[PDB]
Amino acid sequence: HHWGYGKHNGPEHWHKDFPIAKGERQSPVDIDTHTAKYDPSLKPLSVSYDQATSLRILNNGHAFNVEFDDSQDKAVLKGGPLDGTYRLIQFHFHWGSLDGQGSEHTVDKKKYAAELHLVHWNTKYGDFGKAVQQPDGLAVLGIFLKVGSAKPGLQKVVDVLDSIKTKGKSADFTNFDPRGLLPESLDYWTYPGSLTHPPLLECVTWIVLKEPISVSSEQVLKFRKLNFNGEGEPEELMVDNWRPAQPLKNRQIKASFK
Ligand code: MMC
Ligand SMILES: [Zn+2]
Repeated sequence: HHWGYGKHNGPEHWHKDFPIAKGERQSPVDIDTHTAKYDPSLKPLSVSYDQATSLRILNNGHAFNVEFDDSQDKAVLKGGPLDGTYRLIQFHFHWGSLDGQGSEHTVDKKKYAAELHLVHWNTKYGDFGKAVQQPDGLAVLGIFLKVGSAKPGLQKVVDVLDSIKTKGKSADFTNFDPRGLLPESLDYWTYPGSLTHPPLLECVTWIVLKEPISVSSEQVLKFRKLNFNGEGEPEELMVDNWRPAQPLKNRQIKASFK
């Protein structure tokens, strides 16, 4: 029927409706740290989130998205492997039913408790919808979440989750600063990939940060209380909304460090 993360509509079934699922540049992948090539030509990342304008938080049925105003160069990503400016449109997470799983990318087969994705689109294309028709249309910054100490900057998000429990619900969510979700270091791995959920479009340049952020058990716990289902429907907890690692194929992962 329509795609999800269950037994009957899960990742293994996506290819039926979205044949690119078996494409040549699918994401996520396992990052093999000993086979990743250090590239000294890689420039440092430039994250300018000082002028970020968050607007709303939404449960879309597969995750919760925090949305930002992208009508101007307010919160952008540039540098690293990118050419041009990329504006932040939204961020969301992928998590598991247990602490031992939840991330999409893996590092030497290690899975984290969750993974944050800050989605950006290439301003040369004018809008999001056109950027997804290009091979260099999007840039996604991926950050790993491990369970440990609480992340202060994540608390405002955790707290509004009750008001967007079910699919389709949304809440006003202004003045949220995403600078609070970045680790100390900006060292990364980069490779050409795709969106990790349908439509699985191969428009992404992935930037995966080496350093994870810590969140408390209680913070991850509140994520696990969301619902995939709409209000008034039988309850299905939003957990395991992650896609397994795909074959690297004809690709090379580059490292900005050694
Ligand atoms: C090609 Hg997107
Ligand atoms: Zn994602």
